[PDB]
Amino acid sequence: DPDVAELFFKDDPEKLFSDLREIGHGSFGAVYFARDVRNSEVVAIKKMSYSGKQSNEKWQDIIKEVRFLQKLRHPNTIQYRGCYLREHTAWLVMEYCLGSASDLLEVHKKPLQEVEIAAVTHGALQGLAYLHSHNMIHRDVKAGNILLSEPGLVKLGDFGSASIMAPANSFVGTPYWMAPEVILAMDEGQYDGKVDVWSLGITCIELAERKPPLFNMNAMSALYHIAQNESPALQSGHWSEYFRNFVDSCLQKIPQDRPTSEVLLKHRFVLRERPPTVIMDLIQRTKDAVRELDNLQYRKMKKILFQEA
Repeated sequence: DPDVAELFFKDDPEKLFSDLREIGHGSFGAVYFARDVRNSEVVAIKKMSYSGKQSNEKWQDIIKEVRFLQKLRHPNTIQYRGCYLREHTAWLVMEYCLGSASDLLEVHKKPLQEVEIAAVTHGALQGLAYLHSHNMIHRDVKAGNILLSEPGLVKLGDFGSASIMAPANSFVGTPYWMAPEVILAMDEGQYDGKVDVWSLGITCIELAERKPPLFNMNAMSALYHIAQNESPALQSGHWSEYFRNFVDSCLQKIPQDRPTSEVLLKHRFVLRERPPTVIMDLIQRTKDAVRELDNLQYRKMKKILFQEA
């Protein structure tokens, strides 16, 4: 318990939080919307069992993650609110969002508007320039790990694969979005946070085209490809040159040619002016459409309306 001492609140989560509903999961275990009893606020809770069979890898992960989460302070990363412990489950509480930019593309079955890709990209990029300014790497940027919360703010989530020190060398991320240099590092190599720049690139395509390139190949093949092959780009002709240059910039296959996140922050793509309501407007079409969905009880996507139930 030295770390339990150092890192957790001592209250019992089962008395603080109620009306848990699962909203996502993964290797760790599930993520839930919940109501904080003390103030009637909604939260997100990521439960991580360390009972499993082998608690060891599991617990270690938990603590590593808490230590990392304790360190963030920026409006474009998901806010961490502390963690609790009962009966071999650590609970990690966080702010709550409507949903991910993926949920956006699953609900409309349509890539977003270019303006909305810009607002989204722009916010994730602030988030990334922040981590990078602290020598952190996310390592798993994708539409899925990009959350929107009203008023209308874009935030990076899932730091499960994150690294506390650039340059790093380990083999993580999700295959289709991985950068060439993360793949090469299987073999004996290293990478910046420019790897998040690459993944942001794929994320742009994914926001523009609903799927990243290579989505239609198994992962090992996609890996051999991303690496050994030439680098993709947006496929339509119809997107501004601004957007198009952004992506080709993020997608420099050679790191020294890839601009840092700090640099992209000033790119014309992300600076061209836009309505201030974009995100909050996006969000609104997004609930309208989920409500205009048939048999709302048999909806994957009903997640988006939880706060109202």
